[PDB]
Amino acid sequence: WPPRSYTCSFCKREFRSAQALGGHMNVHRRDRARLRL
Ligand SMILES: [Zn+2]
Repeated sequence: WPPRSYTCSFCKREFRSAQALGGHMNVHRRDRARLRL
């Protein structure tokens, strides 16, 4: 993802903070799982 806040490419959530971002992906965890990197 690009800098200047982060957005989830699944539910379109907003979070500049990595604390919210990292945890937010955990609540998804559906299919793909890294895919390649
Ligand atoms: Zn994400």
